[PDB]
Amino acid sequence: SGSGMAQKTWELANNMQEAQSIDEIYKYDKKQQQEILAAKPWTKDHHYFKYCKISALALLKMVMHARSGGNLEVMGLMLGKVDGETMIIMDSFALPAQAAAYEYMAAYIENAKQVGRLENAIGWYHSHPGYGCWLSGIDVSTQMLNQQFQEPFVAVVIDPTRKVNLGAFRTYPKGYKPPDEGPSEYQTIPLNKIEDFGVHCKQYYALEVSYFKSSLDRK
Ligand SMILES: Cc1ccc(-c2[nH]c3ncccc3c2CCC(=O)N2CCOC[C@H]2c2nc3ccccc3[nH]2)c(-c2ccccc2)c1
Ligand SMILES: [Zn+2]
Repeated sequence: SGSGMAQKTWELANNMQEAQSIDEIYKYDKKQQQEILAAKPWTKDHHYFKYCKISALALLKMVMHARSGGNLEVMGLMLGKVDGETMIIMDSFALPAQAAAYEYMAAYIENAKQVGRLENAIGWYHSHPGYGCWLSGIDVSTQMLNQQFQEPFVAVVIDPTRKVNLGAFRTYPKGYKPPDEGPSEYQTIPLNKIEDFGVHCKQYYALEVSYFKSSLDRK
């Protein structure tokens, strides 16, 4: 008796509680992010960030944008958040210009908020078509200014021509000297680029890149 109505009430309760849970998770993520941003542990430890988790969706969009440029470098902005020593990249958008970059950034955050996901500006990406993942002279100077003004901010470099050719980097501040050596993995770079590479290779380091697939990103 009233078994049918009970089942519909049960389904309604599950749906109403799921909606409340998503809202509480969003609000908890927001406060947590605001707290991490107030503490700024990265301003004291120059090697604080060590990991970079990239969604398949952000990767798909970045590779498509990088491929579309051909032999020309392209760039865009990335959305995500901080989780300890890990920089999370959840989404990205192609560029194109400053006001336009501001208005898209605001639109992507609102769109994610509607589906209960917290994200903000986390970095920039650009392509090195046919010459590997590293920071050039202009990239090192741009990323140093970013780690003073746009902080927390990561520099992603993609080489769409050749395996998973993506690098995530963090510069060292002016005057700071890191300890010992760090050539990491091998990368073949053209001879006409090797000097610019060498002149700036100790002014930054690489984050440990990993990839993830979100439930919302299963599209
Ligand atoms: C703030 C900043 C700092 C450094 C760079 C950058 N890092 C690099 N690493 C290797 C070789 C070069 C670079 C450039 C500069 C590359 C460029 O200047 N261009 C690309 C080819 O096309 C003409 C031109 C360009 N300038 C644009 C301005 C707005 C929109 C598209 C644009 N393309 C960029 C950048 C990167 C890619 C595309 C656009 C800007 C932006
Ligand atoms: Zn570059």
